[PDB]
Amino acid sequence: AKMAFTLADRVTEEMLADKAALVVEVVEENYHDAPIVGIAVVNEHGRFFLRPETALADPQFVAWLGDETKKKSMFDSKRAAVALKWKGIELCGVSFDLLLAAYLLDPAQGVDDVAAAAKMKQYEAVRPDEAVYGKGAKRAVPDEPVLAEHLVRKAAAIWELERPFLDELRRNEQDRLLVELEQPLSSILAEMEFAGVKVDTKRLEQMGKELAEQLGTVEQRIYELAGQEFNINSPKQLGVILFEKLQLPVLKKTKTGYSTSADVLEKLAPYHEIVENILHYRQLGKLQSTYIEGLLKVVRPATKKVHTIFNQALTQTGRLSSTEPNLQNIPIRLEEGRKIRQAFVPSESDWLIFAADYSQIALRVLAHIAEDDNLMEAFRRDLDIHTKTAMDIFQVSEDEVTPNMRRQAKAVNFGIVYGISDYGLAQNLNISRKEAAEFIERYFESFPGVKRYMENIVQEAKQKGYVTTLLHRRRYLPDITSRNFNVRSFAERMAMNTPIQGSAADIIKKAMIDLNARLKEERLQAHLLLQVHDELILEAPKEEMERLCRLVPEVMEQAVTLRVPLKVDYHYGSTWYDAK
DNA sequence: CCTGACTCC
DNA sequence: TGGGAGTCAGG
Ligand SMILES: Nc1ccn([C@@H]2O[C@H](COP(=O)(O)OP(=O)(O)OP(=O)(O)O)[C@@H](O)[C@H]2O)c(=O)n1
Ligand SMILES: [Mn+2]
Repeated sequence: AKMAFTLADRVTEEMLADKAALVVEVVEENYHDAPIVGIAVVNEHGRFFLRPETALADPQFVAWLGDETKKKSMFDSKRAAVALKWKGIELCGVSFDLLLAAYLLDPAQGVDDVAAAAKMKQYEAVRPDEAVYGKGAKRAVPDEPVLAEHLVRKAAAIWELERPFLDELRRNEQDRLLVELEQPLSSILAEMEFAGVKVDTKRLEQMGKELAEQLGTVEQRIYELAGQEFNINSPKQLGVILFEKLQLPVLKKTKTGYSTSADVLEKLAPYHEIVENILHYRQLGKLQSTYIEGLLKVVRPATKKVHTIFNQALTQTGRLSSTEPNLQNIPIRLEEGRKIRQAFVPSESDWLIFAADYSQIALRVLAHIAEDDNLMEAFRRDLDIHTKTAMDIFQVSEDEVTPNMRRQAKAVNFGIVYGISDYGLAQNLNISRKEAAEFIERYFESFPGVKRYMENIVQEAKQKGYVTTLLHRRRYLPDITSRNFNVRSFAERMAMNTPIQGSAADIIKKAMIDLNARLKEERLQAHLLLQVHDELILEAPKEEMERLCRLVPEVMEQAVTLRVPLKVDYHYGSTWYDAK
């Protein structure tokens, strides 16, 4: 706890060295259009704090920020890059991101600030953010001297921690994963978040007004069927109605009371007309609260754009998550909800939305990894395995498969390969539990390689204490040797699933990097808007569609070469809804 | 603030 | 008693 630094009133030449740890501090969780409260720079010449009004209106500091040959080490550089974009400033030359480094070394640590990263190497000369800024309503930027010291201590930590973190990544064979995949991706996500997605608020509001009326009609029907008014959105009050007043069978309990999950209620549909109406009500209510109202709340009124934040250092598998708003869970399965997608439109006139999705990429990845002959065969003969399962499940022909049936058969394929039980399967399909068990048996017998892979991957996790993905991402599984059956089982199924979902995540990230480079090298105006796990969404002038119809799927397909091919479907249209 | 509901991959 | 996420209203 002893560290000298300069509290600078102006920018000097020595603050602009070609190598520096840089902190650009943004305290609000949502960094879009959020205040930069201070800057700190640490380099061979010393340690510096600058006020943002000083630094960010200085033409030399702005120049240095934007000079890719001036290298910066940071923590959460995407947060800084995006905040700086909202201030009209370009940040380049980020060569090390401690957040992403810590994330690759162990995603379970939940590293979310520099102090937490520091603890991984027993570096303790830096405070946690929460201790400096406080919590909830008490959250505040502290007095300049305290803030200055905090930002400089963070910068010093990044400075000292870079080499030890790189060394450990290197020992793990994850240095290139960080430097050639996650760090370049961070810059691409920053562009996408800043660009935002344009929303047709006129249409969304009209939808919302019509939905409110429809919701009211269903709400009354429900009260009529119940013989009484009650809060449908309280599973507690609903439970009394269904299971006490109406005396319907109790199929499941939670720790707080009776279950009213969709799975359960669907099973009660033959007992009383009220259950179907409740399900419908809860769907419509979620549309209203989340995809109409919640979405309008986050629309930037002046531009009509929404700006998601893609969390790149959160999930345990290597996936992204999307927040405020989550643009990776916009409805599609039911037509009622799918219409929400009509409100997502191109950011200018005569542009179009272009959507491309990998076909069954998880399962191709698994065919490659397991080297299963049959499954590989199905993808080398390139069939549609989900539809095939559907033909089997509903004892119907190819042309006889309805989009809902395939979706049910897709969940069954995913279920079985990832360790669903006979109980779980029998429930989902309403067959005898013996039938369910026989079906799983027939399944693994039809794909013995997948069978062997899943047995082997579990024993490997027991022995090493972690599993890996195709590009060397890691997940530690300390619970896999637990004496407790449930605990051990959950860990075992993580060993079965994480390597595949995580590998699929590795591949699409690589494709995003490849695609962006091809787009920029052709000076196309087309740019990425969103990633939805196995899908990439772009917008571009209508004139560019032809080029995109070739380039996007080709780049995606070539991102990696597996034993089986990768296949991508694509569509475009005037709205996200129409890109189908 | 947690639980359980709905949404997606 | 398949895996990974976020947001919401209610309590
Ligand atoms: N119930 C589900 C749905 C999806 N996924 C994961 O998310 C991936 C992509 O989702 P999805 O597009 O629905 O799977 P696809 O096989 O590609 O089906 P489709 O071609 O119809 O889009 C899956 O491969 C799987 O790894 C999952 O684990 N469980
Ligand atoms: Mn898909």
